[PDB]
Amino acid sequence: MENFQKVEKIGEGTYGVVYKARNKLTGEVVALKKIPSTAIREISLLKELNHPNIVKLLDVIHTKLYLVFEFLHQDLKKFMDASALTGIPLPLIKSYLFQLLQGLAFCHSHRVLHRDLKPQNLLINTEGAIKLADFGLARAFGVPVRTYTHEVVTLWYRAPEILLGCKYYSTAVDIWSLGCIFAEMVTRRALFPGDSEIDQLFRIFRTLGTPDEVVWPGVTSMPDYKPSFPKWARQDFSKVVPPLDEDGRSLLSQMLHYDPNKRISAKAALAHPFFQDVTKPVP
Ligand SMILES: Cc1nnc2nc3ccc([N+](=O)[O-])cc3c(-c3ccccc3Cl)nc1-2
Repeated sequence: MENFQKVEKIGEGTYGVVYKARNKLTGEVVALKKIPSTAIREISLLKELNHPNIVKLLDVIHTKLYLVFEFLHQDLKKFMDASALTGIPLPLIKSYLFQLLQGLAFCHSHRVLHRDLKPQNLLINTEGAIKLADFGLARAFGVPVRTYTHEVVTLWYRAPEILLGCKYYSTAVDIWSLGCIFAEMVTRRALFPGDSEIDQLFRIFRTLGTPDEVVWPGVTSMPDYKPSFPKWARQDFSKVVPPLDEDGRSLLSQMLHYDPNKRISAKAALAHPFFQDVTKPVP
């Protein structure tokens, strides 16, 4: 840590504070996150899983646990807010989704889940790239109810199988989260802004329909499923994400499939016709 000069605090992660910092030797500017050997082993393995749309883990220092990350200047949440009045142009939305799916496809091919995808851990630069931060840390530390600052961890992007009590969920949970984020960029409003687990579930239910054995085999048997769940009817995506075109609505509906086994994969999504005219605009 004596190798680093903290430049400024740039935020608070789930697990610890994040600083902008400079390497005193190399002058390299990095992001420094300050936070059990099983966790150390898991994180170490993540150091080799490099991809251009994954925020690079440069180093792990343990003496307290410090993670040294590639630095980017802005997060997507701030950009979405800054864009709220005009909306992010479709071509940039399309480019960001395309890149995020490439990041998911890579990590998932290695059987690593993110588990807590949200706008606040997607980072962007002036060159039009977008990258996922905190990938893999959920398996290392778990996903708390509150952050280290007691802030409520958002439920808005949490897949329904997690909410319904499944212990062994899949890479599909990340596709769900990304679909929620996709819808949010398009409409400029959170798709399912739940303020508790049950409110989160019911918001999902009110839009996509209360799931049954027809749409989701095995659902009524899950740990936290209750037969007393109100039965809401499914709404049209035309009503959910106007004015997204039918290619976009088709892809989104597949990313939000209830059955995790049927939910579209990152690799399959990259081949969806929605990305036929994908380009790489700069923000
Ligand atoms: C890793 C990593 N590398 N560069 C980073 N740059 C940032 C620039 C702006 C903002 N911000 O909030 O304005 C946050 C970050 C974060 C970050 C901080 C707290 C919680 C989560 C995240 Cl992702 N992390 C970065």
